[PDB]
Amino acid sequence: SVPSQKTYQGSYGFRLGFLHSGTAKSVTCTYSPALNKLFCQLAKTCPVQLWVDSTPPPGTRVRAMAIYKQSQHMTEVVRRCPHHERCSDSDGLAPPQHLIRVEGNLRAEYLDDRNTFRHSVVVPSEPPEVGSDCTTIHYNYMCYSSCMGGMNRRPILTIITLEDSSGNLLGRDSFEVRVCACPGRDRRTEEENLRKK
Ligand SMILES: CNCc1ccc2c(c1)c1ccc(Br)cc1n2CC(F)(F)F
Ligand SMILES: [Zn+2]
Repeated sequence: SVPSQKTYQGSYGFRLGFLHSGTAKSVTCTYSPALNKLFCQLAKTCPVQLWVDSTPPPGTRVRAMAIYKQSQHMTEVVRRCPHHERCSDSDGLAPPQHLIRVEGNLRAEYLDDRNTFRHSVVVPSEPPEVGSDCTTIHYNYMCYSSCMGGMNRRPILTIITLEDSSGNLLGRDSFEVRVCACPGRDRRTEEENLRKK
């Protein structure tokens, strides 16, 4: 009923990385290591780095899925709100109900799980470009955390899984997400609250 969120590096040493984008009022995506939390504007590019210590086999894939963070909501499928699922903003590949999209990857596949009804987006895993030490996937979040009838102010986590060609688990990592109008201010506010507590 609930996908695992346990961090698991696995045989290949899989883990995520994030850029250091700062907290200026104009920032569109920013990651807080102290909160393990990404703050981003609606439908803006969120770069997520994929790091491994050793090379996984051909056919390895990378899946992203959102779940509610609070235990009393974990069994509810995270989906776009009644407004955004109808707003005709599809990219030609993502179903309009899906919160998480991958940008700029024609091999992205979108799954509606036939048993759990949860949504996810999966891409073939690829090595870095020549000159780079990690692979970057660009995600978009297609509703605000506040959207009524959707996330409705409830915090979510994104779970990133490294999978073999059958979908078996090779590695797992995760981070909280807030989709909001002013990620820089909200990151500063939440980090201050953490320090005060
Ligand atoms: C030192 N490691 C460089 C590196 C980084 C990331 C790498 C790879 C190598 C690599 C090699 C083959 C395949 Br298939 C995917 C690969 N990825 C992406 C991910 F998601 F698996 F991490
Ligand atoms: Zn919405």
